[PDB]
Amino acid sequence: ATIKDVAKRANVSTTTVSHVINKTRFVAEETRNAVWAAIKELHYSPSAVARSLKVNHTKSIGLLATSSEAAYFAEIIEAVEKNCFQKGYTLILGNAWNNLEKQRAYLSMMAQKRVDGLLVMCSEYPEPLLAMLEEYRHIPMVVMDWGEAKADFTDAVIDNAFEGGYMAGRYLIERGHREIGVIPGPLERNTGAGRLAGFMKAMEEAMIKVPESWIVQGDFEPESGYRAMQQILSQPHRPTAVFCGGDIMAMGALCAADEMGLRVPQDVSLIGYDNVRNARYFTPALTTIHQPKDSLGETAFNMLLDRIVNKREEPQSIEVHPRLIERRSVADGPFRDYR
Amino acid sequence: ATIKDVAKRANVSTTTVSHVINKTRFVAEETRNAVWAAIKELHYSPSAVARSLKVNHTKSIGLLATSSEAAYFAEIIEAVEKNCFQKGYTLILGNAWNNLEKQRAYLSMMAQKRVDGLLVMCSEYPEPLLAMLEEYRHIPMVVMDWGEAKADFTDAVIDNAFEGGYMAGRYLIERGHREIGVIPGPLERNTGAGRLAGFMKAMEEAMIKVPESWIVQGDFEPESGYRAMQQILSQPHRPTAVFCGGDIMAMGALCAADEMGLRVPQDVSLIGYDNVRNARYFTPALTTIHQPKDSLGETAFNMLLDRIVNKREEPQSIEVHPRLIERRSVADGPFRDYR
DNA sequence: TACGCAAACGTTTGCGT
DNA sequence: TACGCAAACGTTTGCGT
Ligand code: HPA
Ligand code: HPA
Repeated sequence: ATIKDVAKRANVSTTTVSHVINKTRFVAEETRNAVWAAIKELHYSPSAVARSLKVNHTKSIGLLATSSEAAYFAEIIEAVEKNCFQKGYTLILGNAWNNLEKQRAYLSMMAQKRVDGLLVMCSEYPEPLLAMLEEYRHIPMVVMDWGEAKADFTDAVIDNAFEGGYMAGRYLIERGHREIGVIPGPLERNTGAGRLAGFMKAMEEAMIKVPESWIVQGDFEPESGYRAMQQILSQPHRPTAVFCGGDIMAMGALCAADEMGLRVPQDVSLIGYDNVRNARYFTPALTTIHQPKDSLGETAFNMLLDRIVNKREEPQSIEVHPRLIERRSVADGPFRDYR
Repeated sequence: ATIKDVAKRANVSTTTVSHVINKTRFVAEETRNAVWAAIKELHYSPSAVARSLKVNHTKSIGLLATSSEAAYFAEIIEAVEKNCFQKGYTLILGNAWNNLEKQRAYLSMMAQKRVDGLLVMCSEYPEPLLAMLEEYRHIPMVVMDWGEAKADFTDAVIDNAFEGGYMAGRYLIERGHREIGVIPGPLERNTGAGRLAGFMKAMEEAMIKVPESWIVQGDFEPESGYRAMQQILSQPHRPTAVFCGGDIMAMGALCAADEMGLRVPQDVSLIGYDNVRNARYFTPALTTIHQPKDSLGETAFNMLLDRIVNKREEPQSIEVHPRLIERRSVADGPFRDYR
């Protein structure tokens, strides 16, 4: 039950039991064995609580997420978790659903549980949230979802969402389109506003004007893709191509088109963004901008461990890069031959 | 920094600080305030480690999962998490990927971290795993993925996967089909073998014989749905309808059909299972058996808390029930008018 | 050579007066 | 009335001899 119970069965001091258990000093074989034996019948399981109390670190990390079911998110989380495990850390998952109160709560429970570091993925960063976060500059942390380093008291991994938005637009332009519409994600997020603007730069470069009736705000959820695609194609004049800010929303856009009798890409070309695991099996196989979700995770974890173990003080930031994945949802547009 | 530092700034004993902080006894207003004030400048955050060491419970639960990205899983996890939070518990997520070693590791780290209870979702339960689990009968636990109560030392929530398999088959039969094929999930799992057998009972009842070339094993992953659908339709004689053991695999089956030029449901009818959040937005909107994922989570959490707080000793088991969701992937079969 | 003493980590709580 | 003493929870680790 307790180290004391073990030391006693083994007839050695607890100081000894602890040394064999942690190979922190040489112990006579025979001695070791005895301890192991006792450890065994006693069915001892050392208390990490006790230990952490003395050693001052819990070997545990907290993820302050937005939600965890959304494919995008879910893929990152599973990555972060992979890393913790292989480096002996334990993951504490907390979804704040973009709720300040919730954020304030989890943040606290976390601090109380004395997590060695914090991985932050809150989507939106209002001042109040930015404020609560600084109050914990003491806990080592890294934000994995900004496009620029919003603050000095944290590490940051940046996705170059603007560059990707730009890649998306260029591709459409290079395929022959000039009448393009867009369904962006929330402008309050990096993956929302960022991708959009990247996209819009390329349009401007090509002197392509995007009429406002062709821009419909989504929320990364499929229903939102569904309604937007519908509002776009449900009009007199419709674009020949659509840039959809997120794969899952795109999936929604695909379904509406089909329900309206439109053909993809024969009638409308569709390009998404994220390259979630199932994008290839959408119907038709989705052409999209890939976000390195795995590296985003691993890179974030690593910066954390650094700050952790190597007691780093300076905020760091590391970029990651998106890349176009051609599938079958895009077709040449009316101006292809003219380039 | 420490309770001691607070008691001192406040000029009261720590016994006092602790009482205000936990409202465990009456404290003079003025006294309270002082403590709060100190608590404030000191920027104190009570140590849960310390506390748990004394009180003997961590207010934290461990989820020994298989993986967390798969839509099915991801939806359950997000539910379990919702429950922990509203009941003040902290969630420790651990994916064992159906690996014994991994299982043995997480199980241990968990025990060491002294989690108040364990939510188990390992998919497959080989004796060796069944064995490791009993070694921890001491920690309160519930398995959320068996179809029958595999053991006495745990609580269990059962999904009635056989009943659902049977619902799926019946529907096809009632729609006019007699040439049906099936892509089941791994037979080593409840959601695999269970659904299949439910399905097969209905066939037998209808004297429908399922030729072996029409049964293709999947693994819940879309690629597997893709290959299987392909092997099924890639043959001389093909069924008019397909029962697909999991939505995500179904999504794969949908894509292959389209790629082979087949029409759903015009050429082939397809019925899935799970009713994952995006099934409605598949193309076409997927007809499937719904698994109450939310209730599965909440129900499991609740049984745990019970055993926890009410120190229950007896293994319990609670059933949950699936229900058919008609969408647009099924059409009447050749024998409809003949019934 | 190989191991043990005892203090400390940060809290909570029975008995007090 | 309203608060404090001090022991304990389960470990780790400096100094020993
Ligand atoms: O905020 C988001 N939510 C879901 N999917 C996403 N893909 C990019 N950003 C997001
Ligand atoms: O084991 C499974 N994996 C993924 N999805 C599933 N849906 C039912 N069972 C499963």
